[PDB]
Amino acid sequence: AGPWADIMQGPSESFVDFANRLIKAVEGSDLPPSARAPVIIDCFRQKSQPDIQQLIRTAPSTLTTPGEIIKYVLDRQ
Amino acid sequence: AGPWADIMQGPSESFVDFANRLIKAVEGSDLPPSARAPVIIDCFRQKSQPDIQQLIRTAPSTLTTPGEIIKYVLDRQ
Repeated sequence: AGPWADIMQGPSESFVDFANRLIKAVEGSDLPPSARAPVIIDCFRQKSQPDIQQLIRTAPSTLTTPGEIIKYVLDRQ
Repeated sequence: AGPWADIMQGPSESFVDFANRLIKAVEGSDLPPSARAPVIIDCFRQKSQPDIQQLIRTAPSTLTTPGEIIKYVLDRQ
């Protein structure tokens, strides 16, 4: 699988293409299953494009899963 | 704390300076405590300079902790 910790959203990539890429790489990694979701969330925050990073930090505290953040972002495009 | 998933060894940084930087950022993150060590190991493998990446993958299967990998690398300089 790809090096998950190297995955960033590039300037010709959408957020969802980066999320899909990232998640596939995390799932193929040696991380424990319980580590996957928190890693994915941190990488969403840190490795998306700046405008998306800024949108993610507006999300309510009740949205905690990767899927909730994906929907939050996509539904605001 | 710093964005752990953005931390890479730069060309004027030693491995240990990167490990220390990385580990401080991981410890200050919201990751669950059990996720820290596997994240650190993956980032050692993925985010160090190529020569160090190549040295790390020679390590025996018995070396599993961050500290064991740090000693492995430093003791071979």
